[PDB]
Amino acid sequence: ASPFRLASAGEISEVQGILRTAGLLGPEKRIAYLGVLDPARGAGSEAEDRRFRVFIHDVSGARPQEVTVSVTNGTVISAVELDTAATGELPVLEEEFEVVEQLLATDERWLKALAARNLDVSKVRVAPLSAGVFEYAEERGRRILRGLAFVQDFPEDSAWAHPVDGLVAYVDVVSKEVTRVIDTGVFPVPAEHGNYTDPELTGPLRTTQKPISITQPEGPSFTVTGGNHIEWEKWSLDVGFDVREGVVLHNIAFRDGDRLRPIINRASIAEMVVPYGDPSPIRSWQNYFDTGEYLVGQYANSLELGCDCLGDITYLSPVISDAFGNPREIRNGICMHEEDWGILAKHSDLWSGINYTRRNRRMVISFFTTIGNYDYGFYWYLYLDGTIEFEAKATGVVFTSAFPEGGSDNISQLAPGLGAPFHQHIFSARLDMAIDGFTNRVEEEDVVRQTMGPGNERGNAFSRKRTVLTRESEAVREADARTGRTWIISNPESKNRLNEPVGYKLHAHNQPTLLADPGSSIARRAAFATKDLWVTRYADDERYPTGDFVNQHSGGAGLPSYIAQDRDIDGQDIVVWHTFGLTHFPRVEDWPIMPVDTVGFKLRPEGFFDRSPVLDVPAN
Amino acid sequence: ASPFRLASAGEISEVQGILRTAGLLGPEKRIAYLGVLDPARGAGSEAEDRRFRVFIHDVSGARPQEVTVSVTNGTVISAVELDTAATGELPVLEEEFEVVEQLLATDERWLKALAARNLDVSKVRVAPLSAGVFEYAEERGRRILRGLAFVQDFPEDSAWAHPVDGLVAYVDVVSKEVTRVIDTGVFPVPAEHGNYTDPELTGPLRTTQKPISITQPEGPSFTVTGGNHIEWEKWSLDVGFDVREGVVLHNIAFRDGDRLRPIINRASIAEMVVPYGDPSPIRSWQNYFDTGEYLVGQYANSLELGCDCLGDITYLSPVISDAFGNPREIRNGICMHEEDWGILAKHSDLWSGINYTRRNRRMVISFFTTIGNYDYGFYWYLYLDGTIEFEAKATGVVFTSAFPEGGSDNISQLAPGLGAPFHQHIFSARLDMAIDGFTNRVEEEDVVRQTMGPGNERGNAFSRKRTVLTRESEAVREADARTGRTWIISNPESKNRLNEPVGYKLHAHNQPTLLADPGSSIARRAAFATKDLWVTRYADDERYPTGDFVNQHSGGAGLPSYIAQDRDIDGQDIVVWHTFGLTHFPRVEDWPIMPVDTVGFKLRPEGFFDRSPVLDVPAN
Ligand SMILES: [Cu+2]
Ligand SMILES: [Cu+2]
Ligand code: NA
Ligand code: NA
Repeated sequence: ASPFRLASAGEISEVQGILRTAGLLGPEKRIAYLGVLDPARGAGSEAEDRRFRVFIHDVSGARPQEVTVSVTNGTVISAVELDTAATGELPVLEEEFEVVEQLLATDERWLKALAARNLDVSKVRVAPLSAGVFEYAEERGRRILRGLAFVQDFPEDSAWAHPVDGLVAYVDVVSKEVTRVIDTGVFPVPAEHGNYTDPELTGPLRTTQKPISITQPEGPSFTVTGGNHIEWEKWSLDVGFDVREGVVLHNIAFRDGDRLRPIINRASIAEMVVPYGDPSPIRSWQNYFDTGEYLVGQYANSLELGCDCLGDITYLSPVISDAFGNPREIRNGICMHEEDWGILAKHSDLWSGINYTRRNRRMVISFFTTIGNYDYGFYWYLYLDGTIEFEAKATGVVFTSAFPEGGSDNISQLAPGLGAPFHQHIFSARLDMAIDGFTNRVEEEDVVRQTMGPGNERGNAFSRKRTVLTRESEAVREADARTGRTWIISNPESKNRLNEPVGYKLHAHNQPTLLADPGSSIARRAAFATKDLWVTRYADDERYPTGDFVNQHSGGAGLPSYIAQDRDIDGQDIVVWHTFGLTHFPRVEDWPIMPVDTVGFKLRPEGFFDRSPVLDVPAN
Repeated sequence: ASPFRLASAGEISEVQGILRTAGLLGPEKRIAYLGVLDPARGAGSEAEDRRFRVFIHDVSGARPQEVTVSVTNGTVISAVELDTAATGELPVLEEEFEVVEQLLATDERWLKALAARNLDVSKVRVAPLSAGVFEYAEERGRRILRGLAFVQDFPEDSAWAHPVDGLVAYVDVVSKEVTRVIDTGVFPVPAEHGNYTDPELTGPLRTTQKPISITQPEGPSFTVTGGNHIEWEKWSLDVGFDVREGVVLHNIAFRDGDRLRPIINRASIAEMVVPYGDPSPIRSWQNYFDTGEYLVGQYANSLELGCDCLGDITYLSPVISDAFGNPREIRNGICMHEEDWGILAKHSDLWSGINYTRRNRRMVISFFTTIGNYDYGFYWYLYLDGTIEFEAKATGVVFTSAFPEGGSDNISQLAPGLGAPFHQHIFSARLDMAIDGFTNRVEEEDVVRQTMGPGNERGNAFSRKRTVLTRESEAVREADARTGRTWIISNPESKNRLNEPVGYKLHAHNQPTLLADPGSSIARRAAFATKDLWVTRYADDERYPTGDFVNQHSGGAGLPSYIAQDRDIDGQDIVVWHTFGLTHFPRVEDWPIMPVDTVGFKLRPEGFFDRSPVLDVPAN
């Protein structure tokens, strides 16, 4: 009966039927985005109203629509025509991926460029790359993809080994026209293959790895009810899935004695951007919003047992809409398991003679997605001791270019003639906070050093300070690792037994934020990425740090627009947006396929509990 | 036959016999430190000379000696009387732990203080705490411990719940005198118990945890030969153990094709300090050098199977000397196992149709030690992809005090009337580098932001810069998280296939360094802890960042003295010393026993290999 249950195939089919009946889903219409909406605030009292949000594209050139449907009542709640030049283009459609290569294949400028390089058009793959917003006035209001070319020598070849540098094309994917072909000159196409399953490159496979078997002979310690409600070691939550955000966690709460205590109302990765740092005109426009432009959830992998996820795994198989509104299942798209996590607590006491050891565990909820060359794993962890953690795992194949003769300040060499432009992968976690309920505030906590003198004669004292963020205008914060800066979310109306407000402390990794010049297109479009932490007052339409329509959308929406409202956030329903990312100067070791690298953040209880919450964990 | 084998019981007994025969180990002598020395540089050509270093204390008040013995040849190599007032007191002896309480029990000032607080002397435990160097001239040249008191209500009671604040004593443990008793006034002794095995506090133990079974049905993938030589998934190393440093890794190398390539010659935690930040005179002198003053290795726990270490574990049982030179085995004191580590690399390629997934693993070498209230785990990890990582796990019981009425800027409240003074746990990892051999250099690498303008018209470019550290005077470096600062150790004479020097990149956690005022005693004694990274030219007598004798030893030795030599470190035999630590403002959740918290660092290959080193890892 949960209003947070996953969308069923039946609900998606019903949205399709409702849209059809209403005249909104004729033969030229395509669903670019479809997702369930969360229940409104205080709606637990009322009966269920399952609502779905839909972005509908029109392949005949007509304007797209944003539509909200009540699947419960069989009605269209709202439907509005979008002016994309103003508010943004809809997300890239999967069916458009192939169109760039297809159109370019009969374009005389493209063919001339390929001929200059002695490349067979039949062997030239073209990546369908988001366009962003630059100096090309004709693109405003048009659905444009840009194309970069890679040679594929045979069907099983890794085309990433063979970038065609000095060449880029721009394509209007609706009118099916090539708007521009830019050829700045030939570069050698790197010749070495990158086929990581070819025995010639791998050499003889290791025979040294003996098996590791992870089993749970009594099954797992968590239960799943209502399709997606998890209960595990005092934790309770609902595992949602959205085609844009991927796995979304709802109603994270911890059962402390008798009382179910909320911690986080909703946790998601609300955006992720991959800005490239190569000033070549062939690539200087490249910034991929995997979440906002491409919808990462939709490309979630089916995860194979004992391979992607090891141990006793329980899977969810989320259902999404295809381009026509038919349900499609992502089989085994979400892994859920618990795993051992080393020592939890240990003390061997001389005076009492008592030796004590307890083991830790974490609940793991994950998925893995692929967009082009990139593959990302998104992992949420809940620990016995109350810690909540997110980790992103980045792998795949590095996006390549030529490596310039005589080197580059903005590109790494991976193989002879083969380059990897510098880039970042930057995430925004949106944490709709509910520390013991919705009345929350955030404080920035810094370590405070003290001077040797009166009151500190030996010069050993140190302290800390906390600054409450009272209004949104003062809640745009940067990291300070040197001073141990963290942020505490607390509930000023809920005190622990020591009469202190209950709280959770956010620990960041303090990685560099967005490096681009502040006057760049990307600094405006990914404004969120320029600062480590933002706090907003909750609003049901403030979902993404980049706004609803990111594709070919200038600044104007998202977090900078939300915080201009300068709302009170001191003991209110608030949302924390944490920016965190990797800055990648590719190494030779990343080629021809990249070993996982990670980034993340965690939140630990900070006087939330009245003592350790893991005193009741048993021995052995 | 390895010259890096663990010390055997026979060798320790033989050192005892050699010392006895030489007149150096009569009945008033005690061994404060005994360890094997590493072979000298280029000594692989010559026959084995196993040498042992010994610090010998004399309980009758005579001066201690530093002695080097050749167990191979049955000789004393050198023996020198120490002037402790100058060079430092020997490490605290285990037999001295009990002496502080024992002496204080019949001291009329101590008894008067306890009587004022209505405390039974029979129930008052006294912690034997290192003294440091402050304003007390009479302590110079004397072995002093300071005593802080805790009430133990019954034999199995956790005395840490009941600190006796306002009271401290100083004791000369050789002459067996109480030098000073300071009573600044009564504080309430906190009354609540902290007995984490008492059902009244734990409540009913959870019955919800189902078993997790980790087995290896064909045994582990690593081999152990010569007692302590490990071979695992291309890695080779020797696992040493020293009573001061604990687990020491030697000869870390990676077999790349045919060639065994050195990476790190020796890795250890060469010091660890716990400075306290409470300006009360009762505690303002508290700084515990667990490694240098107490010798952490000697208190290594015996680790129980399926409990401290889970899975298919191979143990080492290192042998150490007792106070009289007899061998004593630390049974199951070192755990060795491999464990699964999630996804190593993954890509699902649209164009080629090939889907590829490989699992990661790490080799784990660990031990756990206990000193008083503190328990620390030291973990070294080697990963398939060439990454080397260290992690410290801090747990135990927090060191307590009274919590002052009306609060404190330097102390946390844990329970009614119960305080936890702020402190840090700061480690020094000494990495005797050997990237493809001994000719190494270090560069500091920062991200470089670029301005929008000519050559960067879209304001997207970013870069990096590397600064070679050429001499020791310029090799004292601080973190800069905001600019993504790392340090690369490379070999300028060994290039990869792309003609770039092979290297490894050190990634720090960028936690705060030593917070104490720069004019404090602790800032001078733990100078290493004030900066994140030091690089020295290798010398066989430069072992610890705090010098050989840390106990009651002022500034004058250690890293600041080593780098004054201003030696060339640009393509030379060099040593990196990385400071890293935790800054602990104790939380209510840390009481009555602390959940593990962690800190560490890692090194990743940076063009060391000619491509990914894990292409030959098999499927599933
Ligand atoms: Cu990357
Ligand atoms: Cu601590
Ligand atoms: Na909220
Ligand atoms: Na070295």
